[PDB]
Amino acid sequence: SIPLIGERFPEMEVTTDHGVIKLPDHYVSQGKWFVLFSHPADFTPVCTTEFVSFARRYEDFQRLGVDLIGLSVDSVFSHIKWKEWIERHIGVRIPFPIIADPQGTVARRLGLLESATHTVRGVFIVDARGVIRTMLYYPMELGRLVDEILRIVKALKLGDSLKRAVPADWPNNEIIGEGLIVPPPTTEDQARARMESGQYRSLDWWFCWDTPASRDDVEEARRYLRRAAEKPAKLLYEEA
Amino acid sequence: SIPLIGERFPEMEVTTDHGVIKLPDHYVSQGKWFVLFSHPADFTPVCTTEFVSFARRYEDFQRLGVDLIGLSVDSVFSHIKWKEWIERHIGVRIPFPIIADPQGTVARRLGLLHAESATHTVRGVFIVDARGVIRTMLYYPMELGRLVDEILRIVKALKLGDSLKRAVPADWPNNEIIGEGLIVPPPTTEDQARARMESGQYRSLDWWFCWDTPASRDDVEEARRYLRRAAEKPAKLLYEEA
Amino acid sequence: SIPLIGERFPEMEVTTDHGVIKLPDHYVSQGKWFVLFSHPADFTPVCTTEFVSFARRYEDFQRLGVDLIGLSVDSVFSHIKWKEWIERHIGVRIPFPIIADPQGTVARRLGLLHAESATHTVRGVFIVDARGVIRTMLYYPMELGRLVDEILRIVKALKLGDSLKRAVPADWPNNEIIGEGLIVPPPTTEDQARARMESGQYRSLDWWFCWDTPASRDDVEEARRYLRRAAEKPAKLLYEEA
Amino acid sequence: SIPLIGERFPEMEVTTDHGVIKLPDHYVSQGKWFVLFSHPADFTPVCTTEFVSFARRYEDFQRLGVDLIGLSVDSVFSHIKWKEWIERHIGVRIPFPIIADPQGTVARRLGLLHAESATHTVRGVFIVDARGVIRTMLYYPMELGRLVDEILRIVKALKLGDSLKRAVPADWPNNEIIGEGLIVPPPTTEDQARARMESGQYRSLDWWFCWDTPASRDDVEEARRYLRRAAEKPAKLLYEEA
Amino acid sequence: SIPLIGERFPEMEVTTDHGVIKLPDHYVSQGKWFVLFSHPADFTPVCTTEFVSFARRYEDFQRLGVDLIGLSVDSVFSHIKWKEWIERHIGVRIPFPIIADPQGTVARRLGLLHAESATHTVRGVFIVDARGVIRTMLYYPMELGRLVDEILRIVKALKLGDSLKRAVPADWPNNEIIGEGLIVPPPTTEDQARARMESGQYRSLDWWFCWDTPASRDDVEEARRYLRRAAEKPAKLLYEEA
Amino acid sequence: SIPLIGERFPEMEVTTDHGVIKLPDHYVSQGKWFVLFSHPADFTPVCTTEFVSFARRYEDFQRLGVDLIGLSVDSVFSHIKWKEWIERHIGVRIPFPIIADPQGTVARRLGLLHAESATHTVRGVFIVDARGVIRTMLYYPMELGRLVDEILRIVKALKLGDSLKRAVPADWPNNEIIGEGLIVPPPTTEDQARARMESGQYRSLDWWFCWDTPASRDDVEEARRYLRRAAEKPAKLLYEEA
Amino acid sequence: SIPLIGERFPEMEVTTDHGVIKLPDHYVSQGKWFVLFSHPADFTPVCTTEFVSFARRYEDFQRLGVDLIGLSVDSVFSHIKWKEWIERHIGVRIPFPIIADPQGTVARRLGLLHAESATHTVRGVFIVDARGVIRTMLYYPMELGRLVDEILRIVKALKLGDSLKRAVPADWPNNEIIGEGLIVPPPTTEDQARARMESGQYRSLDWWFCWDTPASRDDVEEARRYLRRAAEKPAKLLYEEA
Amino acid sequence: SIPLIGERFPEMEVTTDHGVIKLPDHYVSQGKWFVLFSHPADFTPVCTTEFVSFARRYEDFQRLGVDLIGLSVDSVFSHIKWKEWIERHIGVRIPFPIIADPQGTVARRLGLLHAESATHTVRGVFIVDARGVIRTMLYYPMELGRLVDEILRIVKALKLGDSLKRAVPADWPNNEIIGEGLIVPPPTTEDQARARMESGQYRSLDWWFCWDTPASRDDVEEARRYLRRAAEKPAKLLYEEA
Repeated sequence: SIPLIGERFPEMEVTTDHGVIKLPDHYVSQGKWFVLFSHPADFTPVCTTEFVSFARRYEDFQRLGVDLIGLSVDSVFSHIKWKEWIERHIGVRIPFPIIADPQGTVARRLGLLESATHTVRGVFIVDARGVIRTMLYYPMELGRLVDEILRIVKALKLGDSLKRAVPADWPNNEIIGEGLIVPPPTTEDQARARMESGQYRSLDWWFCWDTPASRDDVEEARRYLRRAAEKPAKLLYEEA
Repeated sequence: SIPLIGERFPEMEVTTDHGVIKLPDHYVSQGKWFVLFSHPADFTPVCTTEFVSFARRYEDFQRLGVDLIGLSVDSVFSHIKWKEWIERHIGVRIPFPIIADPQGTVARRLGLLHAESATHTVRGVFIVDARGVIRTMLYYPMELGRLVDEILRIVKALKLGDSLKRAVPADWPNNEIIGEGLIVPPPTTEDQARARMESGQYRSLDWWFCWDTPASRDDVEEARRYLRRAAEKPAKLLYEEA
Repeated sequence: SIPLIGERFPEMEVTTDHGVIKLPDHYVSQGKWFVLFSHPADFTPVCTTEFVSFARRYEDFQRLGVDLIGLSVDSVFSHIKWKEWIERHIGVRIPFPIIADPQGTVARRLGLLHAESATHTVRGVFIVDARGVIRTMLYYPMELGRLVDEILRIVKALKLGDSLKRAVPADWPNNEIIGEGLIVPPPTTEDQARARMESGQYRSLDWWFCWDTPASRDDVEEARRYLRRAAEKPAKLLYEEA
Repeated sequence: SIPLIGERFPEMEVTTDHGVIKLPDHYVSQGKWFVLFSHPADFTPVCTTEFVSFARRYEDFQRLGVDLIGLSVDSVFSHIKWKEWIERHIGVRIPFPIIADPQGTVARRLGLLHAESATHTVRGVFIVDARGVIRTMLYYPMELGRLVDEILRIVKALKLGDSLKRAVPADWPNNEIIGEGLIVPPPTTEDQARARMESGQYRSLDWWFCWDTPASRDDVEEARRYLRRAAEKPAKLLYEEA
Repeated sequence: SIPLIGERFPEMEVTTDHGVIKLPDHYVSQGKWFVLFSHPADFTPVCTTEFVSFARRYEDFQRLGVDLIGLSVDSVFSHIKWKEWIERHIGVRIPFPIIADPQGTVARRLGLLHAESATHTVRGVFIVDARGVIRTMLYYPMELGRLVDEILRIVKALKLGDSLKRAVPADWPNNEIIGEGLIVPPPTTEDQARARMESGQYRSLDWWFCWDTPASRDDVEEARRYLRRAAEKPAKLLYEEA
Repeated sequence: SIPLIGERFPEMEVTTDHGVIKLPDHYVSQGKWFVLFSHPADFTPVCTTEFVSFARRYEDFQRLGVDLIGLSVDSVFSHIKWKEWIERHIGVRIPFPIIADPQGTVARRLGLLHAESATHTVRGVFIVDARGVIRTMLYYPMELGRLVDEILRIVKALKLGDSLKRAVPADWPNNEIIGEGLIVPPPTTEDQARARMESGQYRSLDWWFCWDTPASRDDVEEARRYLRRAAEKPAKLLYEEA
Repeated sequence: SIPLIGERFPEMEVTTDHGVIKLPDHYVSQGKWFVLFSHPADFTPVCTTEFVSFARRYEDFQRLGVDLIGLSVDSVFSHIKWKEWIERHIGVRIPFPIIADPQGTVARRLGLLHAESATHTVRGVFIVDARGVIRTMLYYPMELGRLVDEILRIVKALKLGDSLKRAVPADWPNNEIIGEGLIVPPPTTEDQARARMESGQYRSLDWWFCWDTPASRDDVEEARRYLRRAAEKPAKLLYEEA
Repeated sequence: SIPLIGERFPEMEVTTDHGVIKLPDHYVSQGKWFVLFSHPADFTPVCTTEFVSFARRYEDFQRLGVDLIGLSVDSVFSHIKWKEWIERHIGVRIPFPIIADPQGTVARRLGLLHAESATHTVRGVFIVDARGVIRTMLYYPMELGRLVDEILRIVKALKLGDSLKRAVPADWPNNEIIGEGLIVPPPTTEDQARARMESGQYRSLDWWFCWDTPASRDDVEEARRYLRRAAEKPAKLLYEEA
């Protein structure tokens, strides 16, 4: 039992290590998207690599109007100690808030409870209207690929604005490359018409598409994926 | 009301365009993992890109010991025509079964009827392991096609963590901190934390953050192959090939 | 559990391959009867034969002021492909709408999920008059196509019964007792009965069995034409012509 | 709330003017099919036309292995008096049992209490096979006599499909596409589809639409004889001969 | 579970062979009493004998201002055919209405679905005054015809009790203690009892047993006429002169 | 919520002025029928006239194999005083038991608290056979004494009907159609109805109306005598001597 | 479940052998207390001795401003015969009302159906003040007559208690510690206990045990006259002189 | 909600100032009766007067085989301090046990929480026989001390009635009608009543009012001494000599 895609993020006050805030209102009222990602506990290695991975892509997220907020079943005092430790031993400052959810009240509300005591790694991509657009549930033992969350919100924003659907593997789809899909006709009249305009490349009346995204939108999406695939030049346990 | 990560795949008989099968027994019996991915409807363009994308990675999945299985609310007859259409117009044959779920009985049972459908299933993905246990769930929206290379990464990483008895860091195999590193599961008692620090037998940043590099050079280069492909601009689009 | 004869057609929005319509309002509005027929699935042979048969008889229904609407548990996109297929391989355009009912929400509301079904909807037929009231319901098995001419006979006889104030005998217009004669609703009181008999204004076998012949020759021969067609061996099959 | 197609006929004892019998057992145990037809009341003109029409086709049903049973909400005494009257004034003996259902316990168990109805039984027909299974249900209104030859066509065609393992096109034996051809149940797997098309043992318009012509000239002709009878003006009206 | 003596007759619309009427309103509105008798079924011998007996005493009822109304679980068409048979074969016209209660809605409302038959109403009588109040109820078994003269006596005696403020002793007007005398209602207080005995105005056996003879010689002899008729061997039986 | 005709008399222990007894067991065990009659209260005039009228007929009841038992909502000490009053002032010994029902437990079980009641028992009568089965119920108003000769006619006819296998016409032994004839219970199937007529073994008016005269002269005369005793003014009133 | 010391006597209408009255209203209206005593049945020996004992003390109760009302589960007609019997055979007029509680409505309302009954009301006494509040309840067994002189002592002492604001010692006016003294209600706070003691206005044994003698000599001698009378053998027994 | 006369005393373990005991078992086992009296609270004046009054009649209770047991909603430590107080200040040792009922558990169980308290127990008395059956209950208000001699008289009179199979008249042994006579329980059948009267075995006023004088002269004078003591002005107050 969870919230559903297309539903509005459930209304709640939450305590973070930045203060008390109202969700989704806090982000909606700033016209901001948010990514809520949860963690089973403070001072755990997979969750720390993820915090560091998100911090790294903080600017990338912000440039798309996306705020980040964590969730862990540990108090605010542990959250601040954990963060301090990250900055001192890894050298990276973790700039976004983390919800303190001892009791797992928030976790329960979101159905994030293998768990019993510690909260699955759930991720909710919520748009500027408060609406849940995506949910990823990775297991406790597996860290997220954070560059895929960036690709999602980028593709999603471009779909919402260009009035287009986004092909598998976009912007590198095998069939239509960086093309974007015109939502299929839903009546025979609409189908005939669309087939008679010849205004789109097409494979059938229900598969038409064009290339409306800017060159920079495509290269930015491709840049997320490129970074996901690169062998890191020098690791951060060395920097330490 | 969805099934839960770490629960057994709900026991059920399903009708596919390859016949009637029992989930998850049918894959467990073979000691196979399976990826179940749903689709709102046959003859829809995003969902057709995804089939094509899945069929391309079909051998990659086979190599890992993973089977593929679809789910659509359409009938088995639509599934077959849709697949015939893809093979004829795209030039790609779809090798894996599609559950025919008219009425949405299977979709319901899996909580795949979300708040933008009421009628067509969300893009749900269930990665179920050889023991028939759900290990990952992905819910993409209707308008957004999956990145199938990430599905492969997950199965690959989860099979490694499982075999090597490790946890897998963000962005593996390209984690900013420990690169190809895999993580030793943290001590949960005070003695165990002390023993672990005195053993000097792992690299480490703290007693709770220890790791080695126990993954074969081929295990790793294969994980990066997935991601590199995902990053590559296709040379030749299949639309032109038609 | 079902709609009932004499009941108003339940109010509902439905999505068809021609768009979203309101039942029964859309037809009541226009002063039209409608015949709603349900089909287990797209790209099935019996149900394709029936589509063709209703398309052939499309003008007959227009003359009667009857619109036709189909229902199948399959997405709108399948409905459209299925119609392209019939037009392309049989050479008959299907001009009427088909409700897309993935989930079987409409099918369920109408009680069209029966015990040989579970997945796909019974072959159900609702004959609904211009007032939105159900007048006849037919439930044929999934393996047996309908006799479309009988649906025509029913509407025509019922409209004749409504307007002439008459009940229609078995097998009309070929009843073995009274041929094309129409029945006067029987008296429900003893004084009514006694008056009917003394009036001698009707042919009669008893006070409860009185009839006359008020249908025009045209009405009679139009109704017989439907059964005559149904009886005729076709003079050229569409299979060959294909 | 009704019995459903594919559902077993509800187990019940009924009283008729032939005696008390158990349904569907009484007929199952003889290897008989049966048609149960319900009537609003005794001594009503539409229902008398229907009884005479069934009685007239009595031997046709018997040759098909099909028994007839009526159901009216009136006592067994009224039934016999009613039958006696039909035999005296119309000259036709009604050879089959009629259920006496005062109280409407049976009507109610069967859902034959509709919304024009109140107290008198909808005009419902159940065609039940020799396994005791409901195969077809027809609901005509109070004011419209049934077409009894369509009932014979139905059981004839269902018996044919059952024994030949075939589906039956619309308007059989005069279907516009395939005439008197019967349909091969479509393939439900990709492998069956491909194999069906490789075999080349059937006429087909597609892998899901294959048929042949396995019905005997006699069976086809018998079916056409039912429809020709329904279509032709009778020579001699039983009222003239009163 | 039944309505009760002292209670108002249950409000209800009913259909009879003379029309639709509201009970007890149709009768109260005329300032008339009514006797409602019920009958298991039409075309039954005991029940026919009863109808004939009531028809014979019809004017005796009208002299008392009492209308008769029957009830049988059988349709209006059967009732009329049943009446028709009686007039034809026995020579007696049944002038009063009969409720057609197919389904037994009225029967259940009145508790007339007793144990000998869950299908045909017990043989019950409700005697109902001009205020719509139930004054008497009789339940005979289905095998035993009523004594209609005793119903006349009850109405007559009860109209007298009411109009004279008197109670009626056993066997009136032939009581073995006081003959045709009528009983003064007993005092309910010690002061009334004392006053009654000091007044010396009645014949008395005790303060609680007082009586006088206030009924006209006509009232008394009318009541005794009923008992005498019941006691008389009939002159000429109706079967003979059929 | 009354007991019902055809039902077993509800099991119960009761206290009478003759002792405690189990109903209907006390009478079933003796092979006896019984008449249970209820009374609103002790020391009341109508109920005193009934007790006397029943006492007069005690021997008529014993000869039929029938016991009498009263019921009143008053203690056993009232019953005995009341009886002693009747015997001292009227000169009639009341031989039968009266149930003492203070609290009205028995009265509620039998549903005898009717609308005029609340506190005093409706005046009801149950005629119960030697199987414990309720065969008749009369409900007379508080103000109207019963006619005891009619209760003796009912059991006499019920017994003859039970043993001869016959139904009893209205007003028996003086029915206007058939006099002292008894009715052969009607056929319930066409075959029975045909055989009955074929046989020609009975007087008849129709297949559903056959009768004969198998009751003895004595049975007939005993029953006519009850009716005669009801009809005649008694020579000598008891208040005279009393 | 019963009424309670300190609760209002339950609101109710009751039928007595003097007429219908409202309790406690009827006595409350007059500024009177009343004693209600119940009796299991009329024409019972203990309960007669009681009536007689209360009758003898009727003037004593009147002087106190107290009415008496009896209660018996027997009809009003029995009450009156019983009372007549007492006046006639014993020579004493029972001047006060008796409630006729047939069915025991009043008895259930008051909880007087105890275990040794189901049928007959316990021997219970309610003493109710002029405000309608129950002050005392006594429940004697059916086999033990009350001591009516103790009931007078209770109300006389309760009247002194209420008007003098005093509590009444055991066995008053003959208490072993303080004789005819009356008890000052004890202090409930420490300040109150010190105050009472330092003011030295009462005889005392402790701060919680103070008393005085505020009752007049006539009040005292009156209360003691009830008890003397209870103790003395009557100079004349009523049975001898009967 | 109290226990009821006739019902066995509710089984229970209680703590008293003499130890823990099971009720009624502890006294039943000894063949003793017990009187259980309740007190709202320790160190209250009316309740102290009563304790003393009981302590005074202690051997009178022993002579009858009756034990005494008090009950108060106060700890066992208060009970004992209260007893010491009475012994020290009044000179009277209280020999019987008092139940300590802090919380009111026993009191609730026995319905001893009435509507003038909710905190402190009503002043209730239960007289319980050697078989553990409740024979008498008395409820005085709190402001009114009991009359302990009336309690001795009840138990003495009850034990005599029991042993002699007699009922005891009002005011016994000083009944106005029959003096010290005891009542023969009344006959409950007509046979008993007639036999009783035929025997001339008793003095009688009627068949239901018979008596004799079976009590020994010592039983009679012992009972009357109880009452004489209650009527005697005390020759020396306990407070003076305190």
